[PDB]
Formats: sequence, structure tokens, C-alpha cells
Amino acid sequence: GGLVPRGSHMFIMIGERINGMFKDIREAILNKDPRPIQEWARRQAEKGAHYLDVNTGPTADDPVRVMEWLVKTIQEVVDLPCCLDSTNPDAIEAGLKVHRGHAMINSTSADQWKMDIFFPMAKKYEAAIIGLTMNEKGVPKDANDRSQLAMELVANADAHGIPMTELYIDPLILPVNVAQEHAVEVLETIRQIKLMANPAPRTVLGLSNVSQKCPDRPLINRTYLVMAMTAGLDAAIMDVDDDALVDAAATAHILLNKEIYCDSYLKTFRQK
Amino acid sequence: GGLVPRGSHMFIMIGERINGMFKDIREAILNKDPRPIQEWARRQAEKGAHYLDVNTGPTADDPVRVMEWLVKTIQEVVDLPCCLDSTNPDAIEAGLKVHRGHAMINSTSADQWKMDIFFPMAKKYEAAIIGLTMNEKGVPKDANDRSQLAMELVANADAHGIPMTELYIDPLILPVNVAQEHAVEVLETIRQIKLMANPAPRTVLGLSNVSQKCPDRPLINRTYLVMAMTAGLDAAIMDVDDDALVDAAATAHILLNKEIYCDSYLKTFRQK
Ligand SMILES: Nc1nc2c(c(=O)[nH]1)N[C@@H](CNc1ccc(C(=O)N[C@@H](CCC(=O)O)C(=O)O)cc1)CN2
Ligand SMILES: Nc1nc2c(c(=O)[nH]1)N[C@@H](CNc1ccc(C(=O)N[C@@H](CCC(=O)O)C(=O)O)cc1)CN2
Repeated sequence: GGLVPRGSHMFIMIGERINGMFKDIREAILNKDPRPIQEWARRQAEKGAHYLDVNTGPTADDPVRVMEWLVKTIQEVVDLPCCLDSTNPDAIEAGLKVHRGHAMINSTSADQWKMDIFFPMAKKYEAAIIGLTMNEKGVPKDANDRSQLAMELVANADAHGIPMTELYIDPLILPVNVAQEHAVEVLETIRQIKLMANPAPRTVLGLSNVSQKCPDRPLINRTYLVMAMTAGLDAAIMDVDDDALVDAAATAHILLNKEIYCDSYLKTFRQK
Repeated sequence: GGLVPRGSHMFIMIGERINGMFKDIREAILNKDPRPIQEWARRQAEKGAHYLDVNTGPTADDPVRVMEWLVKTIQEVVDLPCCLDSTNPDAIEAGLKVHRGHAMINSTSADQWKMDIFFPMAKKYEAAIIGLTMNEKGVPKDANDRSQLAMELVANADAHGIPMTELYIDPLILPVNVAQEHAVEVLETIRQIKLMANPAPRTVLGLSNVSQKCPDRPLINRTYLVMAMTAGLDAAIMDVDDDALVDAAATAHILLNKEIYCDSYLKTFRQK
């Protein structure tokens, strides 16, 4: 370490776009139209996503059915794993049941009853699992307070036999315009997490959160991603359709010496 | 700390452009034409530089006279301090003698006879001083080996009564295409330096080195600057004419919480 990364694993890009918070996805789900879902699956895959996040959004429909449908629909057209994005454990498990390959669970909080439910499920289905550094008492402001919750996630994951390489800790980034002070604490938390065990737990962020409902988001997203990667970030749920963002990531990845430099590294990175 | 900065000092931009390695500067110096020097002084000032680097470049002329002339010529049209960029101590001192305000000396190596000459000169003229993490044995590859030389710089500066706030340690960045492995070690060195004393020594880089004689430099420069700033960088000799670079810096500066967020932060940053 500290800033010299222990490993050289490719940065993991999790395409954010198949998420019922978006109208087109919400309506495709309403009309059970698989076309918009498959279009976004293909697009994200073509941009180099390693996982596709899958989030039902708000719905009065049975989320179990919706999640199932999304997963099957996506995996019908691309050979990519899903990052199953829900607080509903039955929605998650339904997705895991029809999922081809190793999925990612998104996510468990540091709440004990959440951990007790989600960890055995990741173990059972051999899925990676995201653990958010938060509980019912809320999201901690301080890096140190986030880190405690991180420690608690590590302990529980390990207690379920889940390897650290399968555990992705999310310190929860918040919009810089209304929660500016969090952004730097998150960086420091990422650094701390990378110290917690050997091998270390991985780290992940909902990157776009940092600019949500801010003006001129693309600059802010790509700046923060570079900062986070520097701090040790292993993965991000992010807009893989943003070419400038992915260029930024590929450049940081080279500058961290995790992939051998060549003149065509911007392309190389997207294939990896 | 660690990544949460102790302070909130504005990032220090040192305009790189008045440097005899550039033909127009070299020729302005040859013809003793003050116009190109003053033009670049004004331009850089308008882009928000806090210092202007001043480097004679290669010349068969008396560097003492050249440096004097450059400093007077620059300060004739802008109210900015100079970052006097030479290995010739008499060139440096000549510049310090005619310099208006507090200059920066660029630089001393960790060579003992260099330190013994340059440190008393900074003290005497009340100039900030850059110390490069290198000596006659060469530039160390490892962060740890760079850090030792950093430690030696701190010790000597302190032994001359120079405050840490006046000492800028340069771990020497090298082009990523031929010395890729250095870039991450430099980051780790910056982090380490920020730990060496209280208050900590400052840090600085010749940023453009990272892409020198590489294709598509602007992306690489701005990515690395963001990484370096994240690691703790306080200043950089850089191309302040590169708007994308300065946007990148301003965004990182906000994300580090060193300046209160507002929607117009890209402008705000350039005035500060
Ligand atoms: N583990 C984890 N999972 C997450 C998040 C996280 O943090 N951590 N955060 C979220 C990450 N995904 C997104 C997806 C889109 C946006 C986004 O920004 N949406 C547009 C929608 C615009 C439109 O509707 O057209 C907006 O402006 O609000 C933000 C985060 C959801 N999942
Ligand atoms: N303390 C310190 N001082 C420094 C450096 C450093 O590290 N540390 N490194 C240098 C930083 N300044 C520059 C200025 C320009 C360029 C640059 O890249 N020049 C163009 C010139 C093109 C042209 O001639 O038109 C090029 O392509 O080579 C690189 C570093 C000099 N001073």
C-alpha cells in the first residue's frame, strides 16, 4: 500500500441504467415490453459493463415477478451477470433463482436482521454481495463511523463463510450539492476498508449519487470516480454510456499501474 | 486525515508556460523581445495562476542576466510572484534580488551541497522553496525511497529555520508511457509527505511531465492531477491555459471539501 494497490484486478463497471427510476424502464415493466430492457442491456454491454444493475423502481406490481422478468429478459440477449438491486429479499432470491452465472446482491445494510438474511443467500447462490455502511440509525457522517459499520459487515460476511473477494462494501456517496462533506469521508472510508483484512474486502459506490440533481453532472461524476479509484475503489454502479467517464476510469487504471500502458489503452480497457 | 485534508488552502496553480524549452520563449529571450513573455504572463494570470514558473531554457547567454530580465519583464505587467526555475543558484539569486514579493525557488535536490546553498537563500529572501526527491544517485523508484529523500529535505529545511508551509516537496513525476510504474509511487509519496510533520510540508509536481511525449496528453494530465490532489497535492506547475484541467482541479477541490460548494464553483475557483 497504501495508495499502491495490492492487486491489479480490472476495475468493475456495473451499468446503472436498467432501473425503474427511469421512465422508459418503468413503462417497459408496466407494459411488459422486453424491448427497452434488452436495448439497454445490449447498449451497456457494448460499452463494456461487467455487471448490469437491475432495479425494479417503484411499482404496485409483485416485485418478485418483476425482478424475475427483468433478469430473464436481460440475460436473454447478453451474456452478463446481474447486480440485483432491491431491498426486498424475495425479489432478490427470485432473481438469483433464474440467474445465469454468478450474480451480485445489492444489497444488505449493516442491520443485523438484514445481514442474517442476505449473507446466507449470497453464500447459497454463490453471488457477490454489496454491504452498505449504514443501519436504521442512519448513514454515518464520519469516515470512522462508516468504517465501524464496514468492520461489522466484514465480520458477518466472514462469519457466513463469504470470501472477502465476494464482499463489496459501499460507504454510500451522497450528492455534493447537498451533502458535500460526505464525499471526502467516503474516500477515506474506501482507503480504510482496503486495510481491514487480507485479502481485503472490495469496495463499490453508486457513483451517480455524487451529482444527483446537481448541474453539470458529467464533470462531477468523472472527477469523483478518479478520486475514488485513487482511494482504492474496486467497482462502481455507473453510467457506462458516458464515454468521458469511462475514459477517465481507464486513464486512472493505467496511472495506478494496474494495466500495462499502451497507446490504445482507452480501447483495451473497455474489452477487459 | 488520512485522505480528509487537515487544511483548506486553495490549490496553488503555477503556470508552466514561460519556459525556454518552448520556442517562442527561447526566441523572445534571444531577441530580447519582452512581448511574448508579457503576453504569456498576462494570459496565465487571466487563467488564474498563483505563480508563474520562470525557466530560461537552454541558452549560451548569461543565465543570471536572462533570469533577471524574465522576472522584471513578467512582473512589469502582472502582479504575480515567480517560481524561479533553474539549477543555477546565481541565476536563482539574481532573480530573487529583482523579484517583487515572495518568490518560489525551483529547486533544490536532496544533494547536501545543493541543500546547503539553496535553503539559506530561501530563508534570506523569504521565498518558498521546492525540494525534489532525488540526488546524484538518481531518482528513487519506490515511494519509500522517495520518502527517505523527502525526510532529508524536511530535516535540512527545518535546520535552516524554514517553516513547513514554505517547503514544497516534489517526488518527481515521469511520463506514463516510459515510466508508468512511477506514477502510483508518486501518489503514495505525496500521501506519506503529508504525514511527516505538523504542520506538514507542502507538495508540488511538474504535472505535465506525466504525459510528456505521450499521445492525448490532456486526458492524462487532468486524470493524474485529480489523483494527485486526492493523495494530498498542494500545488502544481501546470498548464493553466488548459480549461479542462483547471475544471478538473476545481471539481476535485470541491469534492475534497476545501471550498464550500456552489453552482458557480468553476468560476469561483479561478478567482481564488
Ligand atoms: N449499492 C448501491 N446501489 C445503488 C446506489 C448506491 O449508492 N449504492 N445508488 C443508485 C445507483 N444508481 C443510479 C442510477 C441513476 C441515477 C440518476 O442520477 N438518475 C437520473 C434519472 C433521470 C431520468 O429519470 O431521466 C436523475 O437525474 O435522477 C443515480 C443513481 C441505485 N443503486
Ligand atoms: N519542481 C519541478 N519543476 C519542473 C518540473 C518538475 O517536474 N518539477 N518539470 C518541468 C515542468 N514544466 C513543463 C513545461 C512544459 C512541458 C511540456 O510538455 N512541453 C512541451 C513543449 C512543446 C513545444 O515545444 O511546443 C512538450 O511537448 O515537450 C512539460 C513540463 C520543468 N519544471
